[PDB]
Amino acid sequence: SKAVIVIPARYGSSRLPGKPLLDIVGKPMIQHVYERALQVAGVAEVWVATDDPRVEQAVQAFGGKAIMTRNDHESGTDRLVEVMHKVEADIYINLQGDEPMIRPRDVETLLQGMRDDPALPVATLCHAISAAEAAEPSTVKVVVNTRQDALYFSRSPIPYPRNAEKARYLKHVGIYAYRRDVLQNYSQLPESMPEQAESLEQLRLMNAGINIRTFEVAATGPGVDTPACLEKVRALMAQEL
Amino acid sequence: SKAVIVIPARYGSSRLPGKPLLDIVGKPMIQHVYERALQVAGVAEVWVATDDPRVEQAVQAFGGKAIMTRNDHESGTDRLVEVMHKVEADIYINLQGDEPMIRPRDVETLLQGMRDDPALPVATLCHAISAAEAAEPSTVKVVVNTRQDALYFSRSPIPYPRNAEKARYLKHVGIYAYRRDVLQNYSQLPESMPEQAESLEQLRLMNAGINIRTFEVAATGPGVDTPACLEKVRALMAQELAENA
Repeated sequence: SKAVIVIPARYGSSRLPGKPLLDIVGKPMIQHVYERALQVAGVAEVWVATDDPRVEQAVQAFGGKAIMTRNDHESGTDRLVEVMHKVEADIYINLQGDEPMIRPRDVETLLQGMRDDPALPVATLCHAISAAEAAEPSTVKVVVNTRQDALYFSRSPIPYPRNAEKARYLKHVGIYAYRRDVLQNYSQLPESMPEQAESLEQLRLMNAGINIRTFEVAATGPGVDTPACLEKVRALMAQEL
Repeated sequence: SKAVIVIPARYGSSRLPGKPLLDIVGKPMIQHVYERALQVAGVAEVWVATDDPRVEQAVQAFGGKAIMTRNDHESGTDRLVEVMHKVEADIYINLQGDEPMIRPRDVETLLQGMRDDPALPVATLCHAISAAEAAEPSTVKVVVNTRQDALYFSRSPIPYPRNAEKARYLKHVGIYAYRRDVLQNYSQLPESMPEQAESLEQLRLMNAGINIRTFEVAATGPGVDTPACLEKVRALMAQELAENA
């Protein structure tokens, strides 16, 4: 069972052009993610999938592996499908190129889950959050069953707190592990009404009846999407030394 | 495949004491439901499950079948489990005793769905609603996949309207069809956190991985809960008797 980690690292960003190359305590952001990905046990290869020559050269400069992909992909999932054709593996793990504080252990929990159940098509992560945090539309909530399979993902606070003291909330952490057959069939899946309304791509999988198991980990570090988050992560990564 | 319809009809209610016995065009409410249930093709028997002798009596008075059940039942599904041990059937349909305007054709749609797929454990109904109606926590929303299987039921508006013009809402209609084996194994299922938080019994089934297929029908008639809507039903039911003359 061969697993590979793919890190989508597009150059562009509306608030932070050249995001993967931003310096964080002496190294470009993409290098931090790449180095942590290399510490994950059970992975055969780690690839940075980018759309810009500048990111590709930067990755090669530090000794990493990069693969050029199309600039017209709107989702990191479609970018992963392009890579699956070139890089053969049984399990593909998709890590965000803008989460330099990723814990290697969390990715191993995800991979273990896929290996423990060969019938599992997709796996992802989640962590507990307060009711106050669950009220925010920018935080994606997930509700799961006894086997930890996701019932639904939403920007609405679910479960609804009719009996507030009984509600427990989970935030979805956007890291995914996919079995190869899922990616081979991906392009044939139609967009779903819930996907379009919520603006959540993972709902395309659920619309088709593809199971997504969600493993719980401890609260994770923030991603870097705004210049404000960038300063926060820099300060956090600095004291972590 | 024998199917039976069970109508839970408990007397005691806070804002409407003796609700199933209320008069609508000269008949108790429970009688209107019973009479519509009899019009459903493919159903072998129709029963009223109650915990009160006044209701049992009222039912027998018009010639319907009543079965006394325990009053200590926490959930309406637990009441159906007790009936299941005594009344044999392959498929049990649970109709609400307070929706006199139920359309027989909708129950037939539900029954046909169960017969067309032998592996389906539970089926229920839903109809389209506007975004404004979906905002009320007293209305239960459901989101479904391509096979019409329910993904989740919630008092929260789902799907969340991030791109508002693309959202389409479905209201859950509380009529269920259960395969016998689901009811036999029901009492062993533990209550789930989403069920307790939302106060939605159907989430207990979803917690255990039991599939619930949800069939879409046209907007239903106003169920009787409040006296402002009771007069709407009285007027609507009366306008219906004059229309079918």
